[PDB]
Parts: sequence; structure tokens; C-alpha cells
Amino acid sequence: DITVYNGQHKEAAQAVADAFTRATGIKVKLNSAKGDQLAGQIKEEGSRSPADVFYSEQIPALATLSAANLLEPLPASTINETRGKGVPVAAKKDWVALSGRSRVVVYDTRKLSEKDLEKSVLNYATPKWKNRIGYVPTSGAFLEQIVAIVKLKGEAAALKWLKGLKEYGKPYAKNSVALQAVENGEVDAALINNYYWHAFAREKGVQNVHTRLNFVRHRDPGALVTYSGAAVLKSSQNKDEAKKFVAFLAGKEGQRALTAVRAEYPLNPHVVSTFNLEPIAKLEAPQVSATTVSEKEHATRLLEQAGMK
Repeated sequence: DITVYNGQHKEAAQAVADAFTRATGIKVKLNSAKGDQLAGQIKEEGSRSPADVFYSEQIPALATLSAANLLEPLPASTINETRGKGVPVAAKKDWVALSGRSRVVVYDTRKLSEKDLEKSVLNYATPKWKNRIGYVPTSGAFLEQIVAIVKLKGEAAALKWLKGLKEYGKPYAKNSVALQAVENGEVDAALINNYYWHAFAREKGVQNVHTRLNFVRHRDPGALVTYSGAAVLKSSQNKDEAKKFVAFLAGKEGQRALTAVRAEYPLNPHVVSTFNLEPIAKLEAPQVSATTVSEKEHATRLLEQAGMK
């Protein structure tokens, strides 16, 4: 039996864990919390840490641990399960990427068609969308977007987008508040994450939902995909069944269990989600490097500059 530090969504983590027990008989305990907190906890603990595996919703947390030398190198077959152009790759072969979640624009089909949408997310911060586009300034995904824009187009383009959103866009407390705002007819469109809509639609019945998703693609900053991954800790006393859990995660069975309940893009190519998600390669997501500590501070100072926080 193993212990998994889970920075991933609980019903997701839980569904993949139960599937693992049914196939191997290996029980799984889950210590849930967010990646960066759990990563630090593992740092403090060290050699006598209870963690066998680290299931993170983000790549940065895995990097810090990898840099501290705390991660166990995985067998080649585990890593190749999700290998592909654009998919994050571990330098010390000590962690593997598993899934992705994209940024999108949700619009009101009662008033808009794909014809009326922009070809780049940078184009929404203009007078043509004054009071017609919504965003969530306190969202951790919104900041990730800021960080990618700076890496892809420079600092100047990032502050121009933000100040332009402040002057014409409309802020919303959460991503849920923003989605239900477009669904209510209070605002034309809004910048959010893909799974929010996919979940709402599955719950309500798509024939009753008036909102739809738009993907810019073409390596635009707005086509940004964020990845999930997993690793085994060198300090583990159950390493072989810890390696099995990571291989199950990267493999077909694991991928199918996760995509039966979670609307994230499967990195394993032999998997068909139960949600209407095209193959990840088709989103034409831009290639961006992992988010560092200084990079978050920079985007944080830029939101202050723009006056959104």
C-alpha cells in the first residue's frame, strides 16, 4: 500500500486511485493539498517523509524537488507513454507529464458566431470589446497567461494587454461567476479555462446550455496549455509499487480513468476522452518554459501596475 501527495483535483485523484486498486489490489492513501505546499512539506520531511508518490497539478513543483535531487529516476517505458512534440520533458528523467488543461474563450451563441471572434487573445483589450469581454484578475490561471505572454511577446505586450483589459473588460470574482455571467446574457464573452464549461454542460445537458467554446490555436498566447505530472520520491520504502502507480497514470488504463471524470487533455495517444476534446496536438498550443518564482513576481507586479490587484 502507498501514500500519494495529491496536488491534483480530489475526485480526479480518487477515480484514478480506485481504478489502480481494482487492477492491482494495492490500496492508496491520499494526502490532498496544492502542489507547491505539498512540495515544501516533502522538502522539510526529507529522508523520513511519508510520501511514496507526488501527484502534482503543476510542473513547477516537480522541478523544485527535482532540483533538490529528491526524485527517483523513472524507467524509459513510463516516460514514453506520454511523449510528444510540446509535451514537457524531465531533464533528469525523474518525473513525467500526464495531462493538460487549456485557456479558452466562452461566448454567447444567442448573439455570436465563430465569425465574430478574434484571431488572438491579445486583441480583446481594445475599444471594440468595451464592456463585452470578461476576465478574472485574481485567478492563478490568469497570471499563468500573463507569464506566457511576456515569454512569447516580451514585457511591453503584456502590460498593454492588461491595461487594455482594465479599461474595457469587466472583472469577475471567480471563473464560475464569469461563466454564469455569459450564460445569463450579462456579457458577450469571457476568458476562462476549458473544463469549467465542459463540467457545467455535462451537468445541465448541452441542449439547455447557450454558451460555447472558442480556441485560437496557431501558437497564439491564448492557446496556452498547462500540464500535470507525477514522480516517485527517492526516500520511498515502497518504490516498486510506487513506480507501478506512476506507470498506471501514464498508461492507457490510468488515462481512461482520469478522462472519465476530468475534462483535461489526455497525453497518452491511444485514449478517447468521454468529453468532446480533440487531440491535444490540434490546439496548436505554444511551446513555453515552466514558470519560475521570479516570473510570478514579475506578473504580480504587472497586475499591480495595471490596477487589477
